[PDB]
Amino acid sequence: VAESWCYTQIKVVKFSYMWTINNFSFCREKMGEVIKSSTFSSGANDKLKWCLRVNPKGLDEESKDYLSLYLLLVSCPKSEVRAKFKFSILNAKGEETKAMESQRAYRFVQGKDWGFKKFIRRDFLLDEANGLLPDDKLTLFCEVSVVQDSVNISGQNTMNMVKVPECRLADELGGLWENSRFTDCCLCVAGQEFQAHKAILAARSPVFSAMFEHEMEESKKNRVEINDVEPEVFKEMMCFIYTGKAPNLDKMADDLLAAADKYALERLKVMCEDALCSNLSVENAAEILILADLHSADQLKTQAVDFINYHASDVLETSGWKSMVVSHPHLVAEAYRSLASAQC
Amino acid sequence: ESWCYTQIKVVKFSYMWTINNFSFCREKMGEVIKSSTFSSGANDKLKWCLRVNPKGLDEESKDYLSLYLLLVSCPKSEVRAKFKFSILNAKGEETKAMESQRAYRFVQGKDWGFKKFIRRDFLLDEANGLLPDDKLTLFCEVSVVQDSVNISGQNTMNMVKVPECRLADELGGLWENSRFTDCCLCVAGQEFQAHKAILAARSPVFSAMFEHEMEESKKNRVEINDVEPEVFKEMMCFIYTGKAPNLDKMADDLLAAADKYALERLKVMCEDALCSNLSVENAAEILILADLHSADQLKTQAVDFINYHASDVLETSGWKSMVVSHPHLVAEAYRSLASAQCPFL
Repeated sequence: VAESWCYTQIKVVKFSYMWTINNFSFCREKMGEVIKSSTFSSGANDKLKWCLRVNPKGLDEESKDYLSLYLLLVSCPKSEVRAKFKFSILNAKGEETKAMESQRAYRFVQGKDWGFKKFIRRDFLLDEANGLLPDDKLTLFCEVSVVQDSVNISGQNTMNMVKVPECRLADELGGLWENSRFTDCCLCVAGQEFQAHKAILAARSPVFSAMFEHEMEESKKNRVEINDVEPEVFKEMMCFIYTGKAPNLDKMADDLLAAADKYALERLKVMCEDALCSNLSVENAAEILILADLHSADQLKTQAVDFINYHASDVLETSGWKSMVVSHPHLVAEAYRSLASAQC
Repeated sequence: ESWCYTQIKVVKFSYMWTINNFSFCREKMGEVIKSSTFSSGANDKLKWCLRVNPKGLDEESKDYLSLYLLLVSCPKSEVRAKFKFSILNAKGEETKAMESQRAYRFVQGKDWGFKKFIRRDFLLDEANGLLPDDKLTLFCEVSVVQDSVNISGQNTMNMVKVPECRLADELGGLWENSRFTDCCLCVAGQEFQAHKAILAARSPVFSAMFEHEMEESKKNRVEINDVEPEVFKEMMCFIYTGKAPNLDKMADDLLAAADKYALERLKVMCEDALCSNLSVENAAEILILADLHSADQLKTQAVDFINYHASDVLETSGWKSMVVSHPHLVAEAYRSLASAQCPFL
């Protein structure tokens, strides 16, 4: 259509960081006394490593009541990266109030430091009315807008007279679930029949595959007793194994998490954790944490521990956390180790 | 997300010095009184002291009292420290004592402070409340900050992340491991192993012969001649891995195999690969191949190409060969040209 298909797209690598300057009022390192920061990367590969360079009274004798803020790029692969940086003035509630942004995009190379002379006023920082030093602690927010800005597309704008169906590996196999043909044997669980065959589970489930050849299929292929789960969970297990997807996730995650942990289905376990991660709440933390511990869903243990760290003020007095305390010592011990050693 | 932390360790401690009979403490003329050392805060690491000159060591100190602080011991030559002193608020006095407006480096065996504080008679004046029981009580605050270590924090935590999909992963592993060798197919000498359900699902034509209750005998002596073993290996690779990297130079045989097995997607991708294969010299060959394989899309593309390049396509002898061999193609082409070109004589 219209011959060309000009669709030049701008790639924006946006990512933010917040600062925590401890009792900056009497830190008092002036006139070139170097101060650095913790280096950070965008996360998508480790290419940019930055470090802060700030003089409370900016270098040279002209910025007496003013700060010289500078971002220094320690090193990056030679690509002539162009990026934009912005900051602001912070308040008690951790929200930017006075925000100043770079007028243009600066060309970044290794050893090149970019910044604004006279970034912010010293007395305004020290102005008690502005409230920029809550409990004498100064903080700052930095939002990056690194742009690669390198994409070339030529052609094709094909008319595409015919439509090509995608690969039908899933629906062809999954659609055989309800129809239930070519099933060599039967399968009943919890006294309920879900008719299915074993070879496909062998191909699609290593646990059964190893456990298949070990002296069951010779005799007990017709009937295998599975009682860890319920039929409503086993049907979703079978649908996920066949198709690879389980849209019915949230309402029955934890039981299916146990089902996955039985067979070590890693994708299934992590999608259970996804379903549970968004369900984190003050009254739900304890049961989620013991659930993660019991099935060794390590990540969900980590997020639940961090949620307990950030909501110890109220989760402690919930009945759930008292149940966790009285029932399990080691869980409280681990939460304590993670909240004292790591935070503190 | 940084939580940059950037902790600065600052140690504040105090040492309350009180003297009896302060009126008599001007005893050793302009010289100095040596106090008792002390340590506190960080596990008594540092020893500190201070001394007072009630009468001036030098001429300038004769005017005002000089309480000039001394360092006893320190592990490092550089010790950035703040010093502030005042009275211990017997009556109301939290003022009248100066402050150190700048942080000075403290080094082993060295002393630092100031000397111009208050007149001696004014100090001894009880009207200022500076002789409680002929005693002077001091409120010194020493704040020593160690240059920052302790930067970092990171805060690199975005959701929970997901490992890659295992749908295609399990296909490749079972093929390479050569496990569950449930059948052996001998075709063109070469031996090929595979499973039943996957072959039945992907190829309905394979399932059709095996759906008639005779599979145990058919698998052992499966008759496969129409498709060469290399194309069979390519078909297995496409089914399991999901890719056909070498499809460009073997599209035609793979296309015929897809036609035989009714693999619609395989036929479509073979046609797409062959779509970017037309040239001025073999256009007739691609056209007749598409017509033989009932490739409607490729046939229409070849017809459009011929309509575009008739100024040169008809020059080649392939057109005459097609005319002589298959006249009905010429008949329908003439019908299409006449029907399309309604105007003109």
